[PDB]
Amino acid sequence: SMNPPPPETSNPNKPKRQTNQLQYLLRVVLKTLWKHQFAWPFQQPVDAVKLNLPDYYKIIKTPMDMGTIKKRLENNYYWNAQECIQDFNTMFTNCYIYNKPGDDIVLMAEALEKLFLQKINELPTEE
Ligand SMILES: Nc1nc(-c2cc(Br)cc3ccoc23)c2nc[nH]c2n1
Repeated sequence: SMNPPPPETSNPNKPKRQTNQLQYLLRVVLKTLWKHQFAWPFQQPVDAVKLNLPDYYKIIKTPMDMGTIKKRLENNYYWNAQECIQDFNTMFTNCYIYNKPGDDIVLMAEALEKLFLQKINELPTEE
């Protein structure tokens, strides 16, 4: 029933890079999903106490959300595109694992995921 600490968004000894792919992940991918009418349940970590989801963190062991991804991108937390891409996939997958097929939250994740795929399809070549 209690909330874990959020995922890490700062770590001084973690290696990191600023790259055209990671810039595309922020400027195009994150920006496009963030603005969407279904973005709101995905803009911060799930609060299991406020939402009354006491099982959430007994089921979801690698939590992820766009608030976390946004801070990672803004704070140049990543080494490569694939790390960031994995965070999005974890976010969508957790939603489908926890929630009941057909629930509104699943339909919202599905709309964001469709856009995500369309945008990562055009991930630019590394420079
Ligand atoms: N059942 C459920 N609710 C939510 C969810 C619902 C509501 Br109202 C507001 C917020 C803000 C973070 O989370 C929210 C989820 N966000 C991601 N997966 C979620 N699964």
